[PDB]
Amino acid sequence: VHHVHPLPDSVPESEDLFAPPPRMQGKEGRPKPHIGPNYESYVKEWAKTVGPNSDEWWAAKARETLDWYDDFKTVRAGGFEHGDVQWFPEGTLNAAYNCLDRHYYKNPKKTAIIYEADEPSESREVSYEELMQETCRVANVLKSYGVKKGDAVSIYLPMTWQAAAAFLACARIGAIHSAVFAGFSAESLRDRVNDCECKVLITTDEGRRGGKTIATKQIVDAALQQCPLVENVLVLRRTGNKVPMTEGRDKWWDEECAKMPAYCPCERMASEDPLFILYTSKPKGVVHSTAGYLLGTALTLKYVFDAHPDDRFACMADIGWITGHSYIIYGPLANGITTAVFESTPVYPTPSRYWDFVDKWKATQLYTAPTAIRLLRRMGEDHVKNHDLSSLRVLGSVGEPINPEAWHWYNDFAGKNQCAIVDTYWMTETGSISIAPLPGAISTKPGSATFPFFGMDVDIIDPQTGQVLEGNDVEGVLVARRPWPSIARTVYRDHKRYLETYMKPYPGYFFFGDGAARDYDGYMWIKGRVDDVINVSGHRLSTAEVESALILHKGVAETAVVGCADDLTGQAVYAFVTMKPEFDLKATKEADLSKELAIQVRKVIGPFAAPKKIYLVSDLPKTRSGKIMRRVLRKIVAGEGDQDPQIVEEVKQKVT
Ligand SMILES: CC(=O)OP(=O)(O)OC[C@H]1O[C@@H](n2cnc3c(N)ncnc32)[C@H](O)[C@@H]1O
Repeated sequence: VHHVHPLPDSVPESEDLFAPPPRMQGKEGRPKPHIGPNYESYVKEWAKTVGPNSDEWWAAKARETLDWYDDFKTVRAGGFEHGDVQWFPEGTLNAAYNCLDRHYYKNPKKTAIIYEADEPSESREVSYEELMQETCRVANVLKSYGVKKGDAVSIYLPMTWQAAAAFLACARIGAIHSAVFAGFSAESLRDRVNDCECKVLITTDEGRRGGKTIATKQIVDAALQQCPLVENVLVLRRTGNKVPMTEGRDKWWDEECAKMPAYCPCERMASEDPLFILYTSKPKGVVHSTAGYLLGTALTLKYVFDAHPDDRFACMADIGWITGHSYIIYGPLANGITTAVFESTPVYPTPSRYWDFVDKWKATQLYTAPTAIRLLRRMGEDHVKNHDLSSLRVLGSVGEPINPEAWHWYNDFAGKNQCAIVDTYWMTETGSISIAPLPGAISTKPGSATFPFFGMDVDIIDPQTGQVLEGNDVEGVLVARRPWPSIARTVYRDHKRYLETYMKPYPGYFFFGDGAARDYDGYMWIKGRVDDVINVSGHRLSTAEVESALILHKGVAETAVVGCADDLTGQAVYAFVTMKPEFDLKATKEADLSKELAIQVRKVIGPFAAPKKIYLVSDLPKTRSGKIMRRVLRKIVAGEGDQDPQIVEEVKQKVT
């Protein structure tokens, strides 16, 4: 009789525990896991990484994992209270040296980047030699513009391989890159370009994604009319179609680079020099420093994905997201392996694209978001069932709770029940993965992140008392007790917002902003955003709970639940429901559908959790990174409609 339940699943709990499969046991010729074979092997190593004697392990990992120009003396200092976190502060290094040069010197012809172009036939392999040469040319171009160590440089590039060169060119010279999702509006770009006070911007003439053109240079020209500090724009000729160019201000990437040497020295950076600003969707400029962030991405890539030297790591996200920062560029390249830069969408030209890609390149790990998974689940198993896919050993999911229904579709079809599924919980502000199974050690539960990564010591606080809940079978809000190497160091020029958002809600701790539970086995369950909890008559419902109930119903593709004021219950659950496209809405009475959905939620969660209203909609408002914008739904249901962008107009109409 447990207080904490797993996310609703149609599989009974007793048949729902997944030991590392043979591909993660060193069988069938696969590499032996770095950590394994059981929970105890994870604990035995994890315990070295937290607490009063963890400096020894961190100093050793720091020294074994990165090439340093100057050694460090102190392992860590500072803390949450004033936001003065420090790691390896006396050391010096360069992120570009660690992600390129050192691997170029060992095996220059090894592939750094699998460039999977929007059109499959234009894909190709980019070696470490080629990536480094292009990075050095661009660095030299930036130096020629007068960019100095510590200057900010904005990046508005789509998912072409040169995006990594632009990141690493900034890192190479100590410039602070600020990457913005290609396709963000001129207004969103202007706000982020203005906030970081950059003088140089790197972009493309046009982007291509899913057979559509992103008019990047045209968007840039609109933003720059309200960005008085930008003096130089470097324009990558991605499509070659005619775009406006401003004399003096704008230069073609290829023509600037052709004038420059193909080597450029590395600036020697202090461990705590800023490496980048990454605005989250007022715009919050999240700042990461250099050594701790790089170390955290290198270690998490290695251990969470059990990366080995010949691996071909395929993270399918966008470099505008922290996920692309940490697990397309920095993490994999720091480890010297091969990494995918995926330019297209999961369904272009067909929903078989991910799997055609895996079998073409023999990818050994695939990493994507629940939104993509549920998208492909909606599209039917014909596009996946007849692929090989046996080069994969680890399938990861990042960005939101993964409903057990989607977890199982991932495990059965993408993994053919032979891959480990790593559900990776973290945030832009954590730098690298915070809670995840180690795939060779941890028996997984559908929808659970399982146990904290090395250096992470997390706790559950009761938000109603402000006090920590000791033990297992407890739920509340997730906090961390101690800094870890890759935590964000500030919000750019707004340190007060940093302290107030993360350090002040529960003094002594870092506050993630997510509801969480630790079950009787000690497994962590991230249940959704705290802001998204719905309090019905005292019962605190999480989004992941109710949404996982609704998706147990045949035909349901995706849902989102938001609360709203109710005189009788305090708050009422309103559900927005997306059905598969072939589901006959005329042959099933809408009222009949919502009655069955209500009964379904009442069975697996309780009599109080049924939605007061259900809205059938064709899609849900989502961000570029695939987050469902529940805050948008909540505000429309609250009648505060004034406070795929076309999807908002549809919701506002169905609710009225
Ligand atoms: C990496 C990233 O997503 O960065 P970011 O864009 O900053 O979002 C952070 C928010 O995403 C949610 N989130 C991300 N991964 C999750 C997971 N595996 N399980 C449950 N929730 C997850 C949480 O709510 C986070 O607080």
